[PDB]
Amino acid sequence: AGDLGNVTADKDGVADVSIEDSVISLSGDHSIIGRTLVVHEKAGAGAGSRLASGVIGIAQAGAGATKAVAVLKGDGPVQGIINFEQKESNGPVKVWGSIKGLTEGLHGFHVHGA
Repeated sequence: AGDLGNVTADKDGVADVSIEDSVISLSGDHSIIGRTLVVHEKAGAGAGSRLASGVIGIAQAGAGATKAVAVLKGDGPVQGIINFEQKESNGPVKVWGSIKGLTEGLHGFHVHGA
């Protein structure tokens, strides 16, 4: 699991994220909690990108529900906060937040090692 497509940074270097994914889970036996979220700092499909990254940490939530947060840190100004929420065990996961400092355009976005 873990592919989250690409995010799009604007001319200000801000990528607002709003995704739902049902391949990843915050629960069950293959949870992404504790995995590292990564964003390519190079725009587009080219090899040799540096990465901004952060570990997906548990946040207090409810009952069968789970919330998690990754604080992304990269080079120079790249930084962001990405939230994950899952209402029921092995249900769809909502992924949302924002990343700043990015070059304008498409950036690969995915959970590593999941």
